[PDB]
Amino acid sequence: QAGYDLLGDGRPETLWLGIGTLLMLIGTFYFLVRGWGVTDKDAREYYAVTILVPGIASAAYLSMFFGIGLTEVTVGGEMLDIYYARYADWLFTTPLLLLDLALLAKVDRVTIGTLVGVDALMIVTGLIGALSHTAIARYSWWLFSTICMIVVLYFLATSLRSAAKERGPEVASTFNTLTALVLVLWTAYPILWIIGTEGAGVVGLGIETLLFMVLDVTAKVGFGFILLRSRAILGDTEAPE
Ligand SMILES: *C\C=C(C)/C=C/C=C(C)/C=C/C1=C(C)CCCC1(C)C
Ligand SMILES: CCCCCCCCCCCCCCCC
Ligand SMILES: CCCCCCCCCCCCCCCC
Ligand SMILES: CCCCCCCCCCCCCCCC
Ligand SMILES: CCCCCCCCCCCCCCCC
Ligand SMILES: CCCCCCCCCCCCCCCC
Ligand SMILES: CCCCCCCCC
Ligand SMILES: CCCCCCCCC
Ligand SMILES: CCCCCCCCC
Ligand SMILES: [Ca+2]
Ligand SMILES: [Cl-]
Ligand SMILES: [Cl-]
Ligand SMILES: [Cl-]
Ligand code: NA
Repeated sequence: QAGYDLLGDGRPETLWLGIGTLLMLIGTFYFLVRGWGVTDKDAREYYAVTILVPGIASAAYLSMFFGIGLTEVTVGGEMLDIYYARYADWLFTTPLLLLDLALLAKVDRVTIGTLVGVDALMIVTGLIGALSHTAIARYSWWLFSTICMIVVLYFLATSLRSAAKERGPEVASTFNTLTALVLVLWTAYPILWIIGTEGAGVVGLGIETLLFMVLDVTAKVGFGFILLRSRAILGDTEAPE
């Protein structure tokens, strides 16, 4: 794999995992310190949700860097590396990012349940695909997971967008800018997976780990930076509970 075997354990992708860990930690601490000076009850909710996004990713990246949760999946003559913490991270952080968007939109708890349930199914079926032992199974689960992603993104772009519009320009503009980021960046994930080690195998583990690290940092720290600097986070919220 393209990279550098930092820990001397035969894993050049640790260069990227290590850089990812550092960036996630810096982002977590930045949001934490910025949050300490926030008093508005709504803004504090966005900070709490958002700090946890690079925070949990920090833990996952540190895990992966040290090789905790790494195994091999047999696919014919090949043995493909799977990091469980990648999927566990996404399982927690994608619902948190969706909750940020749902708070902005001020949508009801059944809408939120639908959005996060389909998102959880997306991640679970991606994991099943990653653990599957035939190409046909891996591609099939990938397709199912991708359909789930399209459903999530469609809900964001329609139902939540229309709800956010009613909340006036500040909220609408922030919702729209973050949704623009999400529709593009999230779609990059299935593309990378299917061209990479889990799918067609064009892109190797090194380049793939690098690019997932860039996507992760952008979709977590980048997203959070954009959200938390906005006046929209001062607007009234209604948590699902
Ligand atoms: C770290 C934060 C984010 C935004 C992660 C997003 C992850 C996905 C959108 C993953 C999607 C997948 C699909 C649609 C198909 C199977 C392969 C994936 C699990 C990578
Ligand atoms: C104004 C001070 C900024 C401090 C932010 C620290 C976070 C560093 C992590 C890098 C995140 C890059 C996101 C990419 C955006 C497209
Ligand atoms: C209170 C109004 C919101 C109603 C939302 C529920 C709609 C049902 C959609 C179910 C989506 C599951 C599809 C699974 C992914 C292929
Ligand atoms: C010789 C291979 C054995 C038979 C396997 C065929 C499975 C094909 C199913 C494809 C599932 C697509 C998921 C998308 C949701 C409709
Ligand atoms: C209103 C449309 C909602 C559904 C959109 C789902 C797919 C998003 C399309 C964006 C494609 C980005 C490609 C980037 C290639 C690097
Ligand atoms: C001998 C070891 C060579 C190390 C070369 C590292 C290349 C540059 C590191 C930056 C990686 C991209 C960061 C993306 C930020 C989100
Ligand atoms: C032999 C040690 C290589 C360290 C790579 C660091 C690259 C800068 C981010
Ligand atoms: C309050 C800082 C972020 C906490 C992240 C939780 C996961 C770490 C194990
Ligand atoms: C919750 C953080 C996971 C990383 C553990 C580090 C163990 C080093 C051997
Ligand atoms: Ca307020
Ligand atoms: Cl405040
Ligand atoms: Cl207040
Ligand atoms: Cl590679
Ligand atoms: Na290493």
